Amino acid sequence: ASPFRLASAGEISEVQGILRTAGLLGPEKRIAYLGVLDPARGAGSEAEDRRFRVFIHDVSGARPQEVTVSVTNGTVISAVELDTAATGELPVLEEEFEVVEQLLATDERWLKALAARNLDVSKVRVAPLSAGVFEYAEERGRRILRGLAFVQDFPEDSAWAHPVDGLVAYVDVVSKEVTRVIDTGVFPVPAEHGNYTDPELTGPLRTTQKPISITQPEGPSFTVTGGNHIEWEKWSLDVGFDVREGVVLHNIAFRDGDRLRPIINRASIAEMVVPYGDPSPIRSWQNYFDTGEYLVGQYANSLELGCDCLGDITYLSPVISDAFGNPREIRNGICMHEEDWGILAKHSDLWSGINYTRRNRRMVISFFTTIGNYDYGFYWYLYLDGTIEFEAKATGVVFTSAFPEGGSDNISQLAPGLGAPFHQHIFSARLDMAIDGFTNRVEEEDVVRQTMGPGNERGNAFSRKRTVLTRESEAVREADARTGRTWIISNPESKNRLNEPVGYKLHAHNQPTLLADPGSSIARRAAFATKDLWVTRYADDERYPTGDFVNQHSGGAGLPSYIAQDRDIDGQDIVVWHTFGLTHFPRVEDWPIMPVDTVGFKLRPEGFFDRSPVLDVPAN
Amino acid sequence: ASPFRLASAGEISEVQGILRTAGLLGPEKRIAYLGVLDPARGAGSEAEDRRFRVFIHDVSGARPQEVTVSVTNGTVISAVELDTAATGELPVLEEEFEVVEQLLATDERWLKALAARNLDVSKVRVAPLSAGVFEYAEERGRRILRGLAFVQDFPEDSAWAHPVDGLVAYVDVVSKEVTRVIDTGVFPVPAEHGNYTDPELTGPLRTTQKPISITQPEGPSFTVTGGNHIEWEKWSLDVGFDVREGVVLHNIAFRDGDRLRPIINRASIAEMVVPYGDPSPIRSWQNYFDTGEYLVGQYANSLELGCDCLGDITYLSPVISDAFGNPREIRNGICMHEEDWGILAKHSDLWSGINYTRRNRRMVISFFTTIGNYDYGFYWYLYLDGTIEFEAKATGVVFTSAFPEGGSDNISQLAPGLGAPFHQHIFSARLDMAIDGFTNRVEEEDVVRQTMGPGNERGNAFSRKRTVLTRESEAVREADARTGRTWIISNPESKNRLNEPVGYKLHAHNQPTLLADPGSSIARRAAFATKDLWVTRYADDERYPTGDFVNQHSGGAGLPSYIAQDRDIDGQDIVVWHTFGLTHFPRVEDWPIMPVDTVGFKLRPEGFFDRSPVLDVPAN
Ligand SMILES: O=CCc1ccccc1
Ligand SMILES: O=CCc1ccccc1
Ligand SMILES: [Cu+2]
Ligand SMILES: [Cu+2]
Ligand code: NA
Ligand code: NA
Ligand code: NA
Ligand code: NA
Repeated sequence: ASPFRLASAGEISEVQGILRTAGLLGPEKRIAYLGVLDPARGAGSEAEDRRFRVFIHDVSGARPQEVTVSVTNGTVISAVELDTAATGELPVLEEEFEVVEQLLATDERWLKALAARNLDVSKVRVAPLSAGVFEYAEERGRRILRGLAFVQDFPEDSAWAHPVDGLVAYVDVVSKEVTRVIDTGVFPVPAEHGNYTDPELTGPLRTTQKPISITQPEGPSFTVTGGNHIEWEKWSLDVGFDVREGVVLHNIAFRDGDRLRPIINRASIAEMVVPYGDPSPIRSWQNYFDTGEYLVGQYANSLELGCDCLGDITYLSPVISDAFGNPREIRNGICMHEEDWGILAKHSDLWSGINYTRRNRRMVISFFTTIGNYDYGFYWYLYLDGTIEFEAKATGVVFTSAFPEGGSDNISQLAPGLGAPFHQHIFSARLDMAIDGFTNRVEEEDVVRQTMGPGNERGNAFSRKRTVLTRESEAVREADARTGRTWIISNPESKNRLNEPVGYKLHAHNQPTLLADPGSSIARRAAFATKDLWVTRYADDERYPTGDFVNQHSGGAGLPSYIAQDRDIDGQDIVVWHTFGLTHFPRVEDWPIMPVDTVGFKLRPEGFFDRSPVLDVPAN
Repeated sequence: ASPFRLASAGEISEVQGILRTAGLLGPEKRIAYLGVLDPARGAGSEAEDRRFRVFIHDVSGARPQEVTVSVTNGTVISAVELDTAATGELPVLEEEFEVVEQLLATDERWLKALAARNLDVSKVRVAPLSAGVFEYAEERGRRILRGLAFVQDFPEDSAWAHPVDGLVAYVDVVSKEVTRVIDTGVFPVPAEHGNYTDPELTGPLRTTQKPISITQPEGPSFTVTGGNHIEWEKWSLDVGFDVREGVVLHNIAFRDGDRLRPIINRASIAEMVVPYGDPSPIRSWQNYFDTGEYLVGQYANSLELGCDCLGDITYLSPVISDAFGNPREIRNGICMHEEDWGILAKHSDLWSGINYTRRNRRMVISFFTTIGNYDYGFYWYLYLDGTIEFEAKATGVVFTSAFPEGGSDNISQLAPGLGAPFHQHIFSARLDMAIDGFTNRVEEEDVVRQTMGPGNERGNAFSRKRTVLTRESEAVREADARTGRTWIISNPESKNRLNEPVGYKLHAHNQPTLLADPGSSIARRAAFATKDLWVTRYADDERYPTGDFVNQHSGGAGLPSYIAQDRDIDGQDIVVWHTFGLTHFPRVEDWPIMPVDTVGFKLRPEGFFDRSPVLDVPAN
């Protein structure tokens, strides 16, 4: 009954049937994106309408289409032909991954380049990388992928250990032409293998690790109803799944006594980008938007009990569409479990004699995705005390190159002859806020230092300053760790028992934002990543910080275009967009497979409750 | 046999006997500090000499003494009379906590102040707060505590809910005189109680939390030998305990193949300070150094299985001295256990077909201390991948005041009429480094942005810069989160297989440092807290960033005096001092008992190993 329920296989099968009968899904068509649309604002109408948005690619060169379907009514709502030179190309298709390698294998320029290096073409893997927009006029309106080559010595070999530097090719995957092959010179292919399961490299496995057993004898403390509605320790929320964004959290609310109090209407990681900092022409174009160009949800892993998720695990198995509109289940794609989280509160009082200890715990919702060499875990955490936290875990295999004789200012050495170019991993969290309802505002809070003098005779005082962001044009904000800068989302019409507006405070990690020159192509296409915080007025069609069609878009779409409307955000339905990321100078310890590194953010209540919300937690 | 073993009760009993027979421990003497001295550098002599340092207070007004004893030889090594107006007073004694309240209860000025407020003197608790150094010439060379009052309505009442604002007294605890009583006016005493175990305040306890069972069926993976020597997953270290510093880690090393490689010679939290930012004369003097003035180790809690420490716990029970030289055991004062820590590394490869997942875990060493209203957990973590992390957990009850009519720029409101002054919690970690041996250096590493232009035509390149700190005068450093600033401790004489110096990188949280005006008393006494990182040359007697005698010291002792020697630190035996802290604007959710908040730092290997050190972890 819930309009926020996960898409079913039957819904996707109906979408396929509707598209087919409307003439929109012939043999030359491919579904590049399919997802359920959220209910519109003010859906207190009980009139459920399950609508799906579809991007349709044409492999024969015809114009792609954007289509909205109503599965409830069995109709096509709208269908629009896209001009991709104007509005961007469609996301990369999984079936194009192999096309780049296959097309190059018959190109005489590519073959001549491999022959000079004595590389057997049957052993050469080609990574299908997104193209971006640079100086090549012939690429406008064409669907281009760029290929970098890696040698696999045998079928189980890790190709990443053997980059073929000095070589890149550009491919038009619709006309099936190799447009350019660039060979800047022969680099030795690094020879050491990177096979992290080879006993010769691992040595004998440790026998010292004794088991840790985590069980829940009475079962877990949370309940799941309607497929995807979670209630846990006064929290309630809906867990969604979208093929572009991955796990999406809807309707996050906290039961405070008799009242269900909303906090966040929708939370998602709405974009991520990995820009490379190597000026070599072989890689200086390299920036991949895993979310916007590749769709991270479709590469979600099936998570294994005991290995990926440990304890009393409840799984969700989301259903997505394949390229032909058939439903495909991601078995055990989302893990949900609670975890002990140490001490919650503790005090031993010298005057009352009372000794008091309580333990904390958190609810975990997570999935893992794999796109090429990189693997990412996305973790959402709910804590007993009202804190909400997000954590990204980056692992997998670093992207490699040759390490040049005489060194590099932009590449780390990992092994003899083997390099790893500097890069960043930058995320955008889209938080459709609903602090006690939809009338919200954002304030920027800085520590204020005070000078010794009258009224501060001992020079000890310090204070804080709060600045309300009133219009979109002033709501593009930068971090300032030195002044302890945070941002408070409050509801000016909902007050706590002290007559102060209720609120939540966003705590950032204050990592560097996008390092590229502001005049670069990537600074224009990933403008969201140049600032730590953006606030917009809610609008149905403003979904992604980079716009709807990221692949080969020339720039400026998304957040820079939205905020130019300069809308009122002071006590309105607003959306917070937070940029956060890792800057990665790879270390030897990252090779041949990288130990997890993490980044994230959290929100903590700030006068949202009338006192500690965990006074009713029992003594365990 | 280990010179780093914990002090035994027999050792402390021998110290008492040695002091007594030397005439140093008559009825008027009290031991204010007692601790074992670390072995001197170059102790490859097998000549064990267990020596103890003792601070001896005299309650009759005679000069205190610093005494060094050899328990191995049964002799007094040295005994020096202290001039406390010059070098500072001794730490606060536990038995002085009650003296402040008892002396005020018979002072007519104090009684007149309580009478005007209709407060029964038998219900008034007085917090014994350290005095600092301000404008009062009569306090120089005298042992002063300052008292702030709180009402306890009944013996189990939380007094912190009922501050008596507008009133402060200063007390000479040796001559037993009340030197000043300052009454700036009547504030209503806040009336709501803060009894977090009262069912009227908690409501009915939740019945929704199901148990989480963490067990180790084969026992833990670590071993403890010689009382306090830990070996765990290639790590080895000695766990010390000192009554001032608390848990101290010695000889942290990692077994890399056949080699035991040192990393850190000694790690401790060597000072902590809580400065208050309220300019009211009632509290503008308030800054307590829990470590240096009160000695956090002597107030360590006994930790309860299942509540404080959960899982398969191994306890240490350190022995300390009471004020008369009797040994006193802190039963179950230190918890040690390993914890699952999620995914360690993961990759699913599109070309090799191999799916790989490993789980992480960490070793935890922790203790909890309580000093008045505040409670702190100190956590040291060792991870499989070579990371070392420290985490402080702050909880307990916030220090309170009245909330003034018409508001405050320096105090938060928690309840009707109840305020909580702004403050910071600042820690100093002292890391006696030993990266592959004692020849170390520190480099400061900043991200470098590059301009679009020749050699960077697409404007994507970025790099990094490393600056070696060569002398103490240039080794006082500030954080810069915007440039991703970190610090690398390396050994220039020990190289990895790529011929690069081995190293470890310190990652700070980049929280604000001391906010007080640089001309303030607290900026002079806690100068360490004004900068994020200091590096000194190792010296036996340079133990604390604030000096040996913090209580009522006029300023400048410790780190500012050490670095004026301007010693060579480039490839030498060096010590890193890292300042980190929390800035606390109290929220309603912190009342009546505060949920834990955390701060810390971590060190990660940076080309210390020749490849990932966790390739030999089994598949679980
Ligand atoms: O993560 C997206 C870029 C990519 C895709 C496929 C293989 C290697 C790299
Ligand atoms: O934490 C040291 C300051 C203090 C000591 C005793 C009671 C309250 C406060
Ligand atoms: Cu990376
Ligand atoms: Cu605090
Ligand atoms: Na365009
Ligand atoms: Na909103
Ligand atoms: Na002095
Ligand atoms: Na050292």
